[PDB]
Parts: sequence; C-alpha cells; structure tokens
Amino acid sequence: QTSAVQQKLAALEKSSGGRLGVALIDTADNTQVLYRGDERFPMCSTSKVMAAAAVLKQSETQKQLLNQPVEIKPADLVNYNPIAEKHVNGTMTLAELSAAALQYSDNTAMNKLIAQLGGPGGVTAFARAIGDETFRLDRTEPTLNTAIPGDPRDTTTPRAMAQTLRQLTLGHALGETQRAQLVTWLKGNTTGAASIRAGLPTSWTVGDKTGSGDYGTTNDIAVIWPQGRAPLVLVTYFTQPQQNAESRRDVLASAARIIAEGL
Ligand SMILES: *C(=O)N1C[C@H](NOS(=O)(=O)O)CC[C@H]1C(N)=O
Repeated sequence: QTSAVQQKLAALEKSSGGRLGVALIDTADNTQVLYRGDERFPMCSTSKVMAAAAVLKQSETQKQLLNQPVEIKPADLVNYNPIAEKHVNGTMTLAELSAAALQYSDNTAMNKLIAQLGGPGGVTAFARAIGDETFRLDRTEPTLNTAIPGDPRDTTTPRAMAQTLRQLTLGHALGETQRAQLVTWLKGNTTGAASIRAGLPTSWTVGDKTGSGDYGTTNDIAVIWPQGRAPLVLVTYFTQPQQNAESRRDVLASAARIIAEGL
C-alpha cells in the first residue's frame, strides 16, 4: 500500500513544510502512482486547461468558432494580463484567447473563455460531460486563486485531473484536430521550465500548464513524452499553511524527479 515512490514523496513533503498531491499515469501500462490522490487542492491557473478544452469542444460543431472576435475593454483587465492589455478597445479571437490563457497564463483571456462557456458552471458542466465528477470551477479570475485551506471552490483532486488531462490530450474526449491543437498549445507553454520540467531529463518533451495562488500554492499539470517510452501524465499540486507563503516550484521539480527515477 505504501510504495517506495510514495515513501519518497512523503519525505519530500515532510521537508517542504506544505501539502503535496501527486498523480502519475503511465500510458505504457496504464498504471497509476498516487500521493494524496483523492484530496482536494486549489487548481489556480491549471483550471485554464479545462476552459480551453471546453471551447475546443464547442468548435467541433461550429464552423470557425476559433476565429470569432471577442471585444476586450479596459474594464475587463484583471491582475495579470500580458496579452490582453495589448488589445484593449480591440478584439481577440477565441484561438488567440485560448493561446494567451494556456501559454502566457493571461487571466483576462481565461475570463473570456469562462464567459464563452456561460460562466464557471459551464466549465464544470464540460468536465462532467467528459467523465470528471470531481472538478469544480466556481469563480472567475482573479478570485478563483484565493486557495484557502479547506475551501472546496475551484478545486479538484490529483487523481481526477490526471485522468481528465489524459482523456483530453491522449484519449478521445476531443476530436482529432482539437486534441492536436491542445497538445500544440501545451507544448508551447512559456511558464513551465522551473516546475515539472526541471525535474526531468532534458531529452523528455513536456507540455504543461502551471498555476500559483495564495497560501504559497504552486501547481503544474503535464503530459510528458519520455525518450523511448509511451507518454506519461503527471499532476503535482502543492499548498502551504500561511496565506503569504512563498512559491515552491522546486518542490514540483523534486516530485517529478522522484517519479522519473521510479519508472
Ligand atoms: C494562475 O495560477 N495565475 C495566473 C498567472 N499564472 O502564471 S503561472 O502559471 O506561471 O503561475 C499568475 C499567477 C496566478 C494568479 N494568482 O493569478
């Protein structure tokens, strides 16, 4: 019941001063490694994968949805808007908003995705439609990042997020073109090199989405293509007891290294 990898993650967690959640799926054999795999964690920016995937699903039944313009007004800007601020009083397409949300983690872009789905509950509804009974999105940006201990809003579990990420990127939750677009976007992420990627050999290819929030919450969810192996799906969630705790991306890298060394 407690594997060697689980014992190592427990030792990492003990030295980290926070709470660590890990779910690995190895698609070479569909085996799973779970650490606090059924405990809820605040998703923060990693929830953007579900919102972008839901808009990709919408695009399966709409000619050129991704080219549809969305107006960006000054009042739409929130706390972190590296792409959207360039387009205030103009428009961005849903493809541009999806890329900005995933690759630059633009929070104004994420709010446009949420609105395109009918609000946070529309993102949750998409999760349910692809078999994820755990994910819940409750708020918009930026308050979905409050990451308060014990608060179920805007949370999921590592087990559920790993299974969902596998279905979206490697399975058939999306159509073929849409799945390929999602993987292309994730592989072009700009924010991930200090997190899961840092713990892996340079030769392994990664597409990922990071997140962070209050309580020193530090997250990453990744699809990994190891050299000479079938892909892996890896979720590393981390959160700490005090609201102003510092980020700990090194803990995510350490967890990824333990997983890689255990394969
Ligand atoms: C998402 O977690 N956020 C938006 C942006 N994400 O960048 S990260 O993925 O590199 O952390 C800034 C942090 C965070 C937020 N609190 O809005």
